[PDB]
Amino acid sequence: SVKEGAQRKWAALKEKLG
Repeated sequence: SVKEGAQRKWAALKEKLG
């Protein structure tokens, strides 16, 4: 469960940094 949530955050930040 914790892994799933973190995933959404990971990609989120990744997108921010072009």
